[PDB]
Parts: sequence; C-alpha cells; structure tokens
Amino acid sequence: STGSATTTPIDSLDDAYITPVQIGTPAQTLNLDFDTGSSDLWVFSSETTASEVDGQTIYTPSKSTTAKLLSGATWSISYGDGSSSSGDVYTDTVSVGGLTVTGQAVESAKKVSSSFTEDSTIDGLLGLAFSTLNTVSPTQQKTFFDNAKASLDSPVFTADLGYHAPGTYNFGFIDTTAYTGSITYTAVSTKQGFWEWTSTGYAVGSGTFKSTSIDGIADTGTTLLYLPATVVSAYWAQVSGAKSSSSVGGYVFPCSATLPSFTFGVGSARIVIPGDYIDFGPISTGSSSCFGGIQSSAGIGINIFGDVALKAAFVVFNGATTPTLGFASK
Ligand SMILES: NCc1cccc(N)c1
Repeated sequence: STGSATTTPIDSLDDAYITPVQIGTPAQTLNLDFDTGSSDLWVFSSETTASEVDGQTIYTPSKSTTAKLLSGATWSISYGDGSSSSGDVYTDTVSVGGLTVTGQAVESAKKVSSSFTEDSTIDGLLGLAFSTLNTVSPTQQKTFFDNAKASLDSPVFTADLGYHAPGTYNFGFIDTTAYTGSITYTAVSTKQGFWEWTSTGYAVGSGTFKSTSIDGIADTGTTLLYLPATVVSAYWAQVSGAKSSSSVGGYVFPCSATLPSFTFGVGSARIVIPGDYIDFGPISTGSSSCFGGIQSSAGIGINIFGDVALKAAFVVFNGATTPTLGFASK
C-alpha cells in the first residue's frame, strides 16, 4: 500500500504545516502537525478541558464505531518549546492520504498547554520519530508509520515541505518526479529515538564550504534551523545590523536586509537554503526588526534541522531494518 497527503503551512511564515488525517468510523478529519521529532499521535478531543479548546476541531471517540478505550493507558508529553499535553488513549482506525491503519493508538488530550489552545489551526500532532519515544504508559504504543510499515510497498515516508506553499507527505514510495538530481543517503542513529544524522559542513552565501561534522536531527515539527553557536555567528556576521537579542530570544536582523543563503552538507552533496527562507518577519507587528530562521542550539543540547532546512530538500525517512535519511534538491 501507499498513501499521499498534501501538507499546508498554517500561516504566511510557514510556522508549521498541517496535514488532514481521518480518524474513526465514520471518519472525523483533523488537521495534524506531522512531527518527525516526536512519537505520539495526540488530538484535541471531546475530553479536552473546555476552556483549553479555542477553535480546534475535536475527535469524539463516542461517535466512532471503531474506537475502543485502551484501558488504563495514559500519556503525557513535553516539547522543546515548553508546551505540553496529556490524557488517555483510544485505539481507532486512522487514514492518511488513502493509507489506513487499524488499531492505531489515538491519544486523546484531557489537558493542553496555552500555546496549543492559542493555535486554532493545529488539531493535534502525528509523531513520526521512533516508537521508543512514545509516552504512553504502562504499555508504550507504536507510531502510525511503525504500524503501517509492513503493509507499505517500501518501508519509507517522504517529506516535501513547501516554501510559502503546500507540499506533500508520501508513505510507501519515493516520487521520482518530486526532486532534481539524485538522493544522497546518510546514516542515522536511533539511540536517542530521533532521525539523528551528521551533516558534513556548511557554507554561508557564496562563501567557501567548511568541512565539519554537525550531529543533529531531522525534525519536521520544529520551525527553525538550530545549529552550534560558531556556525550561527558566522552566518549572521554576513548580515549588516544583525545581532543576538536576549530580550527577543535569538538573532534578529533589519527587515530591510537581503539575507544570504545557507548551505549544509549531506555526504558529498549540498542542500542550499535560499536567504528568503531564513526570514521570519517582524518580531512584533509593525516592527522593523525581523526574526532570524537560523538560531543557536547552545541552550538545547542538540542541533535541529527543522523546517527551514527540510523545506529546501526532498527528504526520505527510510525505515528499513537499518534506518537512513535521504536528501535531494528540488
Ligand atoms: N515540536 C513539536 C510541536 C509542534 C507544534 C506545536 C508545538 N507547541 C510543539
């Protein structure tokens, strides 16, 4: 089998992407944030504290003839931005772009933190990291990809995120019309539960490529590109007036600037992020200070190839017995 679904930016900055997902019988369609940096499929629901729902579409398990309470199971998750959610668990039928999994763990939120409430466009998350990170207790649950894998034509999914435009998540096949050139594959460590790999270096604008190993994760659920302070300083030094602001929480730059591109290495290959992808707009409405899309990972403990980087590529998440990542230009 295969599946194919369009993923759409939630706003004009590409702050996140939502993909429609059918849950239950009859189908209830929720718009979920596919997140290769976490491993829980959780949704706003009829069980979510009413004051914490503000415009999201909810899953109502009592209206699904295929929903079954997973007795005793609870979940609780915290993300790198300080947000969190928790609740109980149902199993139900879940379909993405025509690909159906029966018996998928659907984690129903009883509580969500303020950032989730305040974002009416995201009805939940669909985790696509390794199932070892799934938070369900006392019986850990499998991701949608792990459950679908055996049925797929090939044990892969691909992320093709758009810049200020819709893109595609495919399951079970590689669309050879969706990228240019060849796909370069690189090794993955699953030791921390992430799609963790080592970039071979970087360049800023038209500058020379610096060969240096940068271990990080491919994370569709993180907006920006978080890299070591040395690398990030070298980038922003090429932008007149750019500076790191403690009060704002990262590098800012004059909105009148034209940003240089940023290149990262995948083996001997190179992915070029155009400068415009690095512009996240005014720090507050009407400001002439703009927020940068490349930020330091120093306070995080890990480097993160988030959407800023991934949207410049066609990305293969290869879930073969030994997982690997593939990157192509597009
Ligand atoms: N990085 C996971 C994620 C995705 C969407 C929203 C939040 N708060 C967190």
